Amino acid sequence: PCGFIVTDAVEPDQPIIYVNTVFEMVTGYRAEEVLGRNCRFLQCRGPFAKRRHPLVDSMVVSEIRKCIDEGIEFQGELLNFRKDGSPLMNRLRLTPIYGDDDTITHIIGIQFFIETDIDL
Amino acid sequence: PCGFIVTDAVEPDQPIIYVNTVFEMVTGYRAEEVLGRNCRFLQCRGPFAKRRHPLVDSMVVSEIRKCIDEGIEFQGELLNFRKDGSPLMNRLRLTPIYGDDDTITHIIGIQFFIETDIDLGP
Ligand SMILES: Cc1cc2nc3c(=O)[nH]c(=O)nc-3n(C[C@H](O)[C@H](O)[C@H](O)COP(=O)(O)O)c2cc1C
Ligand SMILES: Cc1cc2nc3c(=O)[nH]c(=O)nc-3n(C[C@H](O)[C@H](O)[C@H](O)COP(=O)(O)O)c2cc1C
Repeated sequence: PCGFIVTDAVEPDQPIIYVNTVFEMVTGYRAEEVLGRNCRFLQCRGPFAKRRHPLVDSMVVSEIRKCIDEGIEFQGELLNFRKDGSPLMNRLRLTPIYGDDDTITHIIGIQFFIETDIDL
Repeated sequence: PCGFIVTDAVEPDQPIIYVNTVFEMVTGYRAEEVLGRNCRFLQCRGPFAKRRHPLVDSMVVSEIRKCIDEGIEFQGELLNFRKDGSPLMNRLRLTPIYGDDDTITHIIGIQFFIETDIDLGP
C-alpha cells in the first residue's frame, strides 16, 4: 500500500502531475491541492508551515536533489508531514523515466509511509 | 509530446490509474472514460467495440502481455483507434515500477504516436 507520484522532469522543478489515492488518504492532501507543486511541501509541517521542518534530515534532502540533478535513482528515508501536521516517516524511492531521446521525461516516486511515535 | 499512462500492477488486469493530457488529446478519450480500465480498449475501434480489431497485430499484442507477465520492459508499435474510430499508430514503451519487497506495483506507458498509411475510411 504505497504512495505513488509522477513528476514532469522537463518542466522546471519537477511539478507533480499525478498522485494516487494512497498518497491522498495518507497525507491528507487531495490531488487538486498538489498537482503543479514540487513534493518538498511535504517536508513542511502542515500548510501554515512555510519552511522545511528542522527534523527532516537536510543530508537526505541534499542527496535527493543531487540524485535528481544527476538523473539517477534515489532510495532513502525522511520525515514528512500530513496536512494536519502529524509526522510520517517516508521511505522514498525515485526512478527516472526515459521518453526516447535518451532524455528523462518523468520521475516516478514511491512512498512507503511509516507511523512514528514522536512528540512535536 | 508523448502520451503517458500509469497502471496498477497489483490489482487484477492492469487498470489505468492515470493518463496525461497528451493521451486525452490524441486518443480523444477523457481520463474519466478510461480510469479503471485496461488499455486494450484502444485496440478496439471506438468506444462501442468490445474486442480487439482484426487489423491489430496479434503478434505484437502477444509480446506486450508476455513482457508484462515477465515483468520486463516492452518497446514496439501497434495500431490503435481514437474514440472517433480513426486509426492511430502507437509506438509504445512499457516500464515496470518496483515498489517494496522487490515487487512490481505499477507499469508506466509512454506513447509516441506516429503517422500510419493505414486507412479504413470511406
Ligand atoms: C518523483 C518525485 C517524488 C518525490 N517525493 C517526495 C516525497 O514524498 N517527500 C519529500 O519530502 N520529497 C519528495 N521529493 C523531493 C522534493 O521534490 C525535492 O526534490 C527535494 O526537497 C530536494 O530538493 P530541494 O533542496 O530543492 O528541496 C520527490 C521528488 C520527485 C522528483
Ligand atoms: C502501462 C501500460 C500502458 C499500455 N498502453 C497501451 C496503449 O497505449 N495501447 C494499447 O493498445 N495497449 C496498451 N497497453 C496494453 C494492454 O493493456 C494489454 O496489456 C495488451 O493488449 C496485451 O494484453 P491482452 O492480450 O490481455 O489484451 C498498455 C499496458 C500497460 C501495462
